[PDB]
Amino acid sequence: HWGYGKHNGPEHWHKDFPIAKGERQSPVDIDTHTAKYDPSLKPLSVSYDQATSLRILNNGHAFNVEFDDSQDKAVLKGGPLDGTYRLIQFHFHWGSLDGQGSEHTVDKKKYAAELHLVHWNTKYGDFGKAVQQPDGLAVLGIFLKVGSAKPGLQKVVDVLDSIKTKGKSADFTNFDPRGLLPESLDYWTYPGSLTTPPLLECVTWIVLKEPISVSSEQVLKFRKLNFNGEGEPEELMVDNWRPAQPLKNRQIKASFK
Ligand SMILES: NS(=O)(=O)c1ccc(-c2cnc(C(=O)N3CCOCC3)o2)s1
Ligand SMILES: [Zn+2]
Repeated sequence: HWGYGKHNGPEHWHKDFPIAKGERQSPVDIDTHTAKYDPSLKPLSVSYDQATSLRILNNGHAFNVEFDDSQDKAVLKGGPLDGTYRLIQFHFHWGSLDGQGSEHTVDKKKYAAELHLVHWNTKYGDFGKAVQQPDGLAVLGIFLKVGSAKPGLQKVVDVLDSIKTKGKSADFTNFDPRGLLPESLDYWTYPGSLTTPPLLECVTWIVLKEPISVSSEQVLKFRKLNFNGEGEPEELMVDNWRPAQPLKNRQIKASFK
């Protein structure tokens, strides 16, 4: 019953999920002047060359491109992380308009969308166990702005017709997530949470400073998705983002001077 409407949206989540008001909630505003460069942060290691995508799913909140995470095939390492985190899925959050849509903000600036590459700590055996741990997940966040098209996003865009409504899925093999990365891997990092219910406080957030550009046509196709199931009243899947939450007792660290 939670969602993003006037009656079930982020302001309501705390009633079913009291951790919504917790001590390490995401997303947050990234105050670029207050984030501290941390020279002890390792370079980030993104190893996606062996990635195996399987499926794309409209889950009624966003769409997930899911990966085979039954072996170490696509991993995130280094940066603030100890150990090996395996890619399980990626998805996006986006707006009804180019001026909003991202979950994280940068000096209060909202981007048109935000990509989340979700990884789980292999020390915990599977995703389900990992989300119960303070260091269970690493989500790589990448901002999208509207400008030139992102060629590597287009295979995703073109399959969206086939998963228009909640619960629809489609085969989605041989998609290469390296096509969605910016040039630079400079990042901010802080400890936080899933940004949707159950809002578990299990994520090390790694948010890239460099946005990717997508075209107006690409983002328009995101906005044609539906929150509803087939044969239900059409509600466009837009504004599926949670706003910035209080930073509280946390420091955001920068990987770069
Ligand atoms: N916006 S976010 O913070 O990146 C995020 C919010 C919720 C996520 C979630 C929950 N379950 C999964 C998942 O991929 N699985 C694993 C178990 O639940 C169903 C499928 O992802 S990922
Ligand atoms: Zn997300």
